Amino acid sequence: SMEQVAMELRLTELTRLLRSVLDQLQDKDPARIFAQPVSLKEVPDYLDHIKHPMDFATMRKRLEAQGYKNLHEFEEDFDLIIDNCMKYNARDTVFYRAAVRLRDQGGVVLRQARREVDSIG
Repeated sequence: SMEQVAMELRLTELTRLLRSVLDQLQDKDPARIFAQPVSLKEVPDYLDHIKHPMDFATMRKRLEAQGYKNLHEFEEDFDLIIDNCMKYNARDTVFYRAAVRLRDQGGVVLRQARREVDSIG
């Protein structure tokens, strides 16, 4: 149908918006602490601590599979990256501190992307 295509044009443009957002969030992690999943060879107990791991490459695979239906689902995944880190790592660590910074810097980008998605449907 013609409706299914127009929806697909929107999903595709939402995917195009979220990719820009994702690159902007990732530029706020220049140390690349959050680029890749936490290694289970190196942190073998990780899954006993963290039930839903998340990272920027895993967000990218889902993004390019047009697997984010809306901004909320995308934001949930971003928040996981931060929240997982802040639980697993103590306050006085480079890792915990890198998440606090990513969160604070991300907030601005996510504020404007909420307005852009509402604004352009």
